Amino acid sequence: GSTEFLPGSLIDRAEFEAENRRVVAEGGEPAAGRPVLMGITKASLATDS
Repeated sequence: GSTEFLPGSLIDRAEFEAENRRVVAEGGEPAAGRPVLMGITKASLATDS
């Protein structure tokens, strides 16, 4: 919706919650998420650096 998140991506929980909370004001379209499980190789290849 208004969360500029590509559907089907993987997003860190803290950032997702922060963005949804910032968008709840002056808006009405929070994004929806579902918990996911990742391995120790694809979880360490998805780092920010």
